[PDB]
Amino acid sequence: MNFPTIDRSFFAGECFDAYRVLGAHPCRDDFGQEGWRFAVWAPGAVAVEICGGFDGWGPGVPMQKADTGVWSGFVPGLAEGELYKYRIHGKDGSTVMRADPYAFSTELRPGTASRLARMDFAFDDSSWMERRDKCRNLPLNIYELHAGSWKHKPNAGSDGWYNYRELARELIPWLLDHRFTHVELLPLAEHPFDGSWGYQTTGYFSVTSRYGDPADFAAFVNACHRMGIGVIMDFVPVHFAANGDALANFDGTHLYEYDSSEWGTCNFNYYRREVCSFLNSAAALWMDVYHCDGIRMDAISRALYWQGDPNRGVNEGAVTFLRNLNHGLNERWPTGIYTAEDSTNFLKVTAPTRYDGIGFDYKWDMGWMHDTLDYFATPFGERPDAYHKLTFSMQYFYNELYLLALSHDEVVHGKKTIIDKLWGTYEEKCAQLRTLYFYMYTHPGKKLNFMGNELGHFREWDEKKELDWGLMKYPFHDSFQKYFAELGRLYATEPALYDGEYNPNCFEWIACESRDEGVYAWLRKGAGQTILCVMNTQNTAHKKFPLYFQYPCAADELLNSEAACWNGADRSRTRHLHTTDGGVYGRDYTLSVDLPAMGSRMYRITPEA
Repeated sequence: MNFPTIDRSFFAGECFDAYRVLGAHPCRDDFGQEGWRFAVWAPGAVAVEICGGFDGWGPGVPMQKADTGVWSGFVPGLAEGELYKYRIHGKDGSTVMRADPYAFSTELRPGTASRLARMDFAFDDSSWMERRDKCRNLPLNIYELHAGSWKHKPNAGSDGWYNYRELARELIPWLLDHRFTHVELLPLAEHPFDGSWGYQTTGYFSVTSRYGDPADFAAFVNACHRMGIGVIMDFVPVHFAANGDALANFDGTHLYEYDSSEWGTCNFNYYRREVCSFLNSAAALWMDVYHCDGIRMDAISRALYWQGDPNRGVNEGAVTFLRNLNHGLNERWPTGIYTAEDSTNFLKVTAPTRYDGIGFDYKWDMGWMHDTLDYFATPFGERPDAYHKLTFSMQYFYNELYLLALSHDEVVHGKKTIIDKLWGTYEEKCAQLRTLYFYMYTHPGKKLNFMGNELGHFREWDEKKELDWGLMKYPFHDSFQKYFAELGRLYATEPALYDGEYNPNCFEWIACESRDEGVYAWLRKGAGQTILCVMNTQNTAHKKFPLYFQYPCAADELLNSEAACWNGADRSRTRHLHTTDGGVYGRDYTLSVDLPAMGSRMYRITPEA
């Protein structure tokens, strides 16, 4: 066997395809005998054996160590799906049997044995790829989903899980109906504990066997693309699960982790070049092998800053790693979408690396999420003083390419679901929920929502359960999901809303000082078209609320969040309005609008020439 040697870029932290050499791969030896070759980076190990069923889990096959610290070996005759592990004899005298860190397939948890798998999948999505776009000036309406707890098989937890293929068949119609453009999957890298949701990773290259085999996931992505839906993979580059037989103490030294923090994890050492290559290659896997359309990176602030705190200092190794990661991802897949968040606002997350940014495409607007939910949690009587809690977001909005996210992290651990966070009666919570999402879809910036948000779910998310689909037997919830679909439709089809979101010239306040009434109004002006958006956050109606315009115009209603069809309380009939002459200085025209309690309205504006 002439074993392939990994590119020198690996040791430079610049390798994005390390999994083409490392791991287990089909090949022929020098005598033309079919088998599998194995390669594992373990520079401090004194010995490594390939172990598996082939010799009844005995001594296995000794690997040979290159002066690079990469061990290689070959086993003839093995079939796809056969189990293997590495027995690692560590620098410290330890002996540990481990999953291949570059496993492509792993037995169903709790087992960690690696499985021989081919990684050459059939796709027919080349035209999808040619059309692909970061969506700066297109709708980006992301459905965040955990693959094990969206919908379960009829009857049945586990085994009652759909296979990836079956999941695609069930999910795609729901996405299309609600005009979600992309699904963002919680991490599918292999992980031992269902309740980590994928955020405590052991198998970075091993798409989780919970929902089937590698080809099954590839088929899921292929199916999405056929129907015009993108797939974003959640990724965990800050830390890994601390299991003693996974990545920690890998070669009997602190290899992947620092020589010297979140519970049950270890932090990756970005000053270790081969660790950078590992992570580069783990992100790239999703784009390359599985044809994903983007990467969302979890908890990046914990990497950017020592101990996650800018006051403790910037981790320049982390910054350089992330810059290089985004650079290489863009070099290979420029129309992929790469996102993160950083609520510290210390570094420029979405600015180009050239201008000292980190080079992400979008940043979740954590401030928008917190401030908006704080506001709608406030008793009506206290809202006048808290009025500018909502206007504040547009003061900083253009500082980053912000994405408005209501994610899985906000509907767990006693924090309450979105609707349950809101102040008031059942009916008032329901009315405000309609207005909240009106605001979400008509505030500039791309969108992300965790599964259940569109149902007006009351029960917090539990990965052991599916969504409460039975909620749609109730008028509120059924009408709410239709309302959510209508927001998606307007967002996807109206240039005023999706085009020029990041252009300050496309946003204009109309009413932003109406503290007593709790009324906010603004124009969205994408592509030279105009939509007026107006929301009432008080629990009383406003009659003929005046909105001052610089020009005379007609207004045709596109949406009324309190309409009967959304289970709302308004039964008004008038949809076509026009300004009257006279307003205020500089704005000599008034558009008078009736606002139902807690209600929002959207109008197409046609200037009178």
